[PDB]
Amino acid sequence: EKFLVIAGMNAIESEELLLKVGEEIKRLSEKFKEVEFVFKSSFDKANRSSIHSFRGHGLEYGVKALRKVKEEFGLKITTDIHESWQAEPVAEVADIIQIPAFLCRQTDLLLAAAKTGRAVNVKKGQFLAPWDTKNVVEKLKFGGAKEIYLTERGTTFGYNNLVVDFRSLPIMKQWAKVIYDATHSVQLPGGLGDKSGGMREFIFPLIRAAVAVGCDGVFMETHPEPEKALSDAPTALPLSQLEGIIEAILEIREVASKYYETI
Amino acid sequence: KFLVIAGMNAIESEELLLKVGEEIKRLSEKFKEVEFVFKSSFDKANRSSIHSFRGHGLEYGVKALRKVKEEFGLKITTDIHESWQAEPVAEVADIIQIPAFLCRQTDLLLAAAKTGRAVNVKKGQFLAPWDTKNVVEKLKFGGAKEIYLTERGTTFGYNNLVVDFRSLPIMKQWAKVIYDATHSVQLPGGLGDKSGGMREFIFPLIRAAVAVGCDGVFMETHPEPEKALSDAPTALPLSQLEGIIEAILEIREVASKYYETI
Amino acid sequence: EKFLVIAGMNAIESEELLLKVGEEIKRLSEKFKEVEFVFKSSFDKANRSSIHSFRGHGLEYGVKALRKVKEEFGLKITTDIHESWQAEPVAEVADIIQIPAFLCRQTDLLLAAAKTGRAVNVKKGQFLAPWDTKNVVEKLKFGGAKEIYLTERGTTFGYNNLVVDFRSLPIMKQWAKVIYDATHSVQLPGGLGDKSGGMREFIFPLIRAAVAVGCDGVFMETHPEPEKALSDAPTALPLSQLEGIIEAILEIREVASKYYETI
Amino acid sequence: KFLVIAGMNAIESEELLLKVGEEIKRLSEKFKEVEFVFKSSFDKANRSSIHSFRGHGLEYGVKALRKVKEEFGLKITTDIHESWQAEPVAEVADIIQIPAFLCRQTDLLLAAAKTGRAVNVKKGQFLAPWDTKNVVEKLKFGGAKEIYLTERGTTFGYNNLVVDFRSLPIMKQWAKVIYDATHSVQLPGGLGDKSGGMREFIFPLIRAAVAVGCDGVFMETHPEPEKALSDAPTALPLSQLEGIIEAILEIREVASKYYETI
Ligand SMILES: O=P(O)(O)OC[C@@H](O)[C@@H](O)[C@H](O)CO
Ligand SMILES: O=P(O)(O)OC[C@@H](O)[C@@H](O)[C@H](O)CO
Ligand SMILES: O=P(O)(O)OC[C@@H](O)[C@@H](O)[C@H](O)CO
Ligand SMILES: O=P(O)(O)OC[C@@H](O)[C@@H](O)[C@H](O)CO
Repeated sequence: EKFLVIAGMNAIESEELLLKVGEEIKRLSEKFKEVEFVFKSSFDKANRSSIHSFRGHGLEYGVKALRKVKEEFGLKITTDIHESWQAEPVAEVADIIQIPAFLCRQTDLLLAAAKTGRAVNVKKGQFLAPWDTKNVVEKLKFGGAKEIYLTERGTTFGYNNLVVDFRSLPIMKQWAKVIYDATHSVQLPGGLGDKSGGMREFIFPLIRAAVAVGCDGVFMETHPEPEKALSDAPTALPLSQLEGIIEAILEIREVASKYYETI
Repeated sequence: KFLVIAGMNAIESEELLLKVGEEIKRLSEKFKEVEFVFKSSFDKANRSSIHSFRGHGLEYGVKALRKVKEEFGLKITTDIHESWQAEPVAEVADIIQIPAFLCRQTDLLLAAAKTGRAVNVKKGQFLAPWDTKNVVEKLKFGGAKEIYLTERGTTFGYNNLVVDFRSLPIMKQWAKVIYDATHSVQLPGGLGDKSGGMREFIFPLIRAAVAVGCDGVFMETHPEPEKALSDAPTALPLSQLEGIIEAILEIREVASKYYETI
Repeated sequence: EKFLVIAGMNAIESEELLLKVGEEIKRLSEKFKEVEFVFKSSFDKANRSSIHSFRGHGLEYGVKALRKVKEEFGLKITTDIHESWQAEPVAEVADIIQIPAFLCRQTDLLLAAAKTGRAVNVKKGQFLAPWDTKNVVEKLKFGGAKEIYLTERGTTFGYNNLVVDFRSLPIMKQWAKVIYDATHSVQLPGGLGDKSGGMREFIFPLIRAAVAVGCDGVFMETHPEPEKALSDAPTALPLSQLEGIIEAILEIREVASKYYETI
Repeated sequence: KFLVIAGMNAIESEELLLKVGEEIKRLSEKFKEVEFVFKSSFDKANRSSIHSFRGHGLEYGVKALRKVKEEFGLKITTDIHESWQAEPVAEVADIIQIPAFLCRQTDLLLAAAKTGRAVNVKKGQFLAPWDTKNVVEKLKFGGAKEIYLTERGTTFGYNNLVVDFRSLPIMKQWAKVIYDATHSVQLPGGLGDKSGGMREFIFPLIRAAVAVGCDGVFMETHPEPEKALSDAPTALPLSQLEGIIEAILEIREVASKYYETI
């Protein structure tokens, strides 16, 4: 099946920066034709640790910025919602509606996304066991979702740290397509006090493990200059490095794929 | 004075809420040394299964809570799940409760703060004790004056929660601390389509909470927990509430002498 | 039943310092007559993180130092063993033989302690679940142990951190007397790089929880001047504070005891 | 070259050890690109239950290992539990293995180092990746020259282990890293009187190990795991060893291009 690569910018800092990333993703989509690319960005960071951190420029502005990316580059779009009412307006531009990790248990948010007819991708809560995502998928199907994804983004391991339990990939594959969030799986929640920390040095190694184990796609956040990111500065991947990473995981996927177990 | 938040997990019917409110009222008259606050949810917006009990809606719930408040003169507290619910709930709730999974949703916290009511935030199972300082700051920013932080367990491996009592002293630095004796022993998604829990540890850990030092306790009860529509494994039998309260007041009286300063 | 208070110095730095602590413990035993005191110290720290850290002055010297404490103060003695052969020589002076946390699963070490006829106290490994200590007690009984204790000293919670799951007290009480190690439960394993860290500020609060929940005794490490300790410097309790802590837990134990659940 | 440590958890009989050694020898002849080391324990000194299988003693075990080495010319590795065992074991073992629970026992490490043999330390389930730097230093101090650090899971809640693959890159800074594909999926004391495990995850995680980058893999096998006297839930069927080895060599070949420098 066609490997999915969700990539973009964690937050919509400016429509201009968004298009810069979109142009690169567009270029990569032309090269890696065997990959289905979906552009990602959030119109709002509704769960920053601090009240003083960047959130965004509003749903209206965000949707406008995303629609511009879809129109100018012909790229599929994905963004996350935080409250039920946002599902309808977002569904107009988003091909895949993302459900934040902390909200993976909020029945109404899930139902609101499902009735739009759009694909739904749920970030697995850091408090959730792999086998407990089965009920998450059941809620979505109940609400009309036909295309469902579950994203592995790490699990609470002690304080301010996350661990990736790769056993979750084959477990979750039993009821939905699985995506590996290579970015947030290495973040250190609240690690920097008023902001979360992260270890970029482990992004690549862990993504290699992800494709070796076997998944249906990867999620990666990028930025032209991570150091200047308004969110995920510690984990944003330099845009120039995206191509090399994708090539690498496609190669590892190919050689490992014959050994992928059948569910 | 010491705060005791009690009631039942969900509003299964105003008839049941009234039965429980009656007992809480009685206890309230028996323990003048305690400030009781009646709690119940008008909606279980985060059940594991789509087929589990959620409630009768916001309308029915707010009405039931009003009845409890008018029929027993008891303060009220209930949780909200989306920003728009803060205003209508504030009309009856003396304390707006923020769910654990939602402790980081800025707009929810701000909506609660804006109502002018007191706010009690359940500490996320994914949150470190010191990470609550920022939660408090958001509320102060939103104009909140009476802020509570509730300890309800931390993720410990899968389908299990552990109570790290070092959190009480730590959180007390920036807010009043409440100990949720009910959910701290629950086993997240333990029964598959529902969460589990071990009631035998409720009392022991509640004693630890007051020995350590907290500003209040949170307890969910039910006439017949066997028939509870939520928190069935952890709901405390109504008849046992009095004994436990008297117990923690006695322990608190002796232990309070050693509570470290802020 | 008579509450047990195991106290002393983590390591036998010098026979002189040992006697200084013993004198204070002796004084407290005279005051708190309802408490059974047992003097503790290790003739060897066989598991320091670094090869450069203090270990001790040998089994021979240690036993001699301990025997001096027992003779001069008439105090019961307890010390830990690391290899099977040490059980015999140690049993000559130790009333209770302690089994290190990392070694709680070493069958031979446990058996060696049990056949001496002495009481045995096993520190619950940081990797052990409360209910898995049942097999630990079974091994000891099999080996002849008639007086067995299980000590709660924290559980691995993420890296370099330990959490105390007080549910372990009533669970473990089902098969053995339970002791709460107020000292090591707040240590940060490997926290200081070549040495473990710790948070002394939580020692008192956690010990209060221990007696409120209900245990059969407490274990506390002390030192005239913690800052100068050769081991457990971050968690050693000032000797002058020992009396106040004991008085406090006896008071909390009394008021809470009527509520202790029956196993 | 790539290291593959294989054999069976316990020496149930030299007859069985020889059957397994034969297969390992065959594979050794098939994969010249790999260095095979035969492993087996002469004693399970840490079983959960007093009634579980330990072995036939140090004497019987060392003799059985000698037979394997002489009859197949395969290098040997076995674990020690007390300091006195290092010398007699060193006579046959090319690599002395240090158990996970004992990774902090200074005298055990020193005794192993003193024999002059290579030493492989199982990373304690209670140890942080960076905490192994000190383990290595003790061995260097004791004169150890060939030092290995093995990843075998970390405590994650109760009766469960999680493999944090960030440990491979971290540990590689101070030693060669081996991935124990067998015990990393075991469930400590999961069956009550015995430990559990999930064999379905052995292969998937072994693939992750080589995709990330390690100097070797550790695998326990058994003709009929159903009849194994230890590691029954995790022992890999002997017939499946070849397929998995070929698989990790292929993945390693492609992935090695991206292994970060030390
Ligand atoms: O406010 P901080 O803690 O930096 O949070 C960063 C997060 O918002 C980021 O990891 C992500 O968008 C999570 O929700
Ligand atoms: O997993 P289930 O059983 O649906 O449980 C959800 C409950 O524990 C819920 O009431 C709890 O208060 C969640 O916040
Ligand atoms: O070498 P470090 O890591 O400081 O170890 C201190 C320990 O020996 C101490 O916590 C205790 O004696 C544990 O075994
Ligand atoms: O808990 P039980 O089943 O006795 O298991 C012990 C085994 O897993 C043992 O062989 C393992 O290698 C311990 O180190």
